[PDB]
Amino acid sequence: PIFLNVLEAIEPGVVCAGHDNNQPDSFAALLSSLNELGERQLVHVVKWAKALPGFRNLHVDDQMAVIQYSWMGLMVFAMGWRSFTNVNSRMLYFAPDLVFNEYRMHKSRMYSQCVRMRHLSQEFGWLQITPQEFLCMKALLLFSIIPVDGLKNQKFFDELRMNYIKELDRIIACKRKNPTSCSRRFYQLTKLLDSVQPIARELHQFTFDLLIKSHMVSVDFPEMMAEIISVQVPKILSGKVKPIYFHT
Ligand SMILES: Cc1c(N2C(=O)[C@@H]3[C@H](O)CCN3C2=O)ccc(C#N)c1Cl
Repeated sequence: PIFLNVLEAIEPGVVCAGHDNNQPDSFAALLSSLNELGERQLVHVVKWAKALPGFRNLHVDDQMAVIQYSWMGLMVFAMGWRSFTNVNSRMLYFAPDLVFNEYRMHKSRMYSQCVRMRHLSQEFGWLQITPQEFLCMKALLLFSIIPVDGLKNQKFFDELRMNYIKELDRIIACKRKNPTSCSRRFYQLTKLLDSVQPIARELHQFTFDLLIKSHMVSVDFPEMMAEIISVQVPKILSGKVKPIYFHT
């Protein structure tokens, strides 16, 4: 398949967080690094998204927005998958140097949101998600959140999102599936995508509050990341931009 050649051909590489595992595990130590990973992962997502099939049909002022609104979720999705394939959903494999043990889950103060992220990671296993299904879902994921008043050129956006929903269905369907089998895996796969949204929302809020009190707690925020968290994220939380759920 052509569409799959590119998806796999573009899948990023091992991005390291550049954490100092030697020094102890302070809350600040963790997040100042998580944030740094955010930053690093952000860049790759841009190069990934931009080199996506038909991605350039979007309006210039829509390409950037689509990516920034969707980066947490995307970072979450892939991260869940790394965890799965690597530590087998036992811990959260943020990066090779930033792997989360139960201790870290609690020291980051994100224990719970992490329970959630690890939960999603387990679905790849439980549901037996396929690398081909993962890649397709990840891509669609990007086209899963937009402003209520629509983008600059909504028509291109939706057209693009339609072609993606179909690539997903084209992959899930091509084996022992038929009727109840096809109209069951699609429900779950789309049910799995919807779940990343709630998690991203809670991560958004955490990060956002974290940026405001930033100094009070001595947590590091990169130029790039901080902007998004102050300009695009507020827009999500206030309601200006909302996710796109297949269900409910
Ligand atoms: C989710 C997340 C974050 N992440 C974020 O970007 C926000 C802020 O960094 C604060 C908490 N939170 C995170 O852990 C950073 C990097 C990666 C990767 N790889 C992921 Cl999956």
